Amino acid sequence: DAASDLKSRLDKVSSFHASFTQKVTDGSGAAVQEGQGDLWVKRPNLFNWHMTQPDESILVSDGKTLWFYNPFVEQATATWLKDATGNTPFMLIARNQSSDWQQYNIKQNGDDFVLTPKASNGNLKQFTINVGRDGTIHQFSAVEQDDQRSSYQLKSQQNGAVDAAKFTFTPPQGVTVDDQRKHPQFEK
Ligand SMILES: CCCCCCCCCCCCCCCC(=O)N[C@H](CSC[C@H](COC(=O)CCCCCCCCCCCCCCC)OC(=O)CCCCCCCCCCCCCCC)C(N)=O
Repeated sequence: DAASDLKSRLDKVSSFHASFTQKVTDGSGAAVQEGQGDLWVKRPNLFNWHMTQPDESILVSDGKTLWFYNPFVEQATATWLKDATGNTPFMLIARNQSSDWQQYNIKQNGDDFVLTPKASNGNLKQFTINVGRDGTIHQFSAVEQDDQRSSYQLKSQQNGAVDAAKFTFTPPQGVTVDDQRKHPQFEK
């Protein structure tokens, strides 16, 4: 079925580097943003996403901490990865328990798959992925409630082209750090 076919394809890949092009389209049909950069990924939950143009930004997951680094304003935020990837198909990679796949209705047209959550209250209501029978990922998208779609076209996929340093982040000299992992709050 679509689910088994999609899992069988993604199962072929463990790590890669790829370059990406991003297109954000609003439901109006206007492409409201375009960008490019590099992605390194390593199972189960490690990634380094670096948007180089137009507005530089770095997301690094060591599998527990997600760092967001804006080099333009020299600000880095440390968050828990689990707080950013919840209610997405991230768990299909990071955990890959059979019942995780059962959260989504998955439909196939060739190398194109569409994942629709069955019982989510989240903002993301659709995912798409184009992945060849060899596990090469060509495209991915996510759709928000207002129909804003964030789409990624991957090129130059190279499996195994990652080192462990890509998945570690130490704030550079002079970078302001907001560590949201660590003043207690009074409530009515
Ligand atoms: C499909 C089958 C299973 C694959 C599942 C992958 C799920 C990816 C979700 C990533 C979580 C988002 C973290 C950003 C925080 C955020 O800002 N949240 C919300 C965002 S709301 C709007 C939108 C929504 O965000 C996105 O969907 C980003 C998509 C970009 C990734 C495209 C490459 C595809 C790679 C798939 C690889 C499979 C692995 C194969 C084997 C290794 O935001 C954006 O597009 C901008 C943010 C881009 C930053 C993405 C970098 C994460 C790449 C993670 C890929 C690693 C996958 C597993 C690791 C082994 C918010 N702002 O509230």
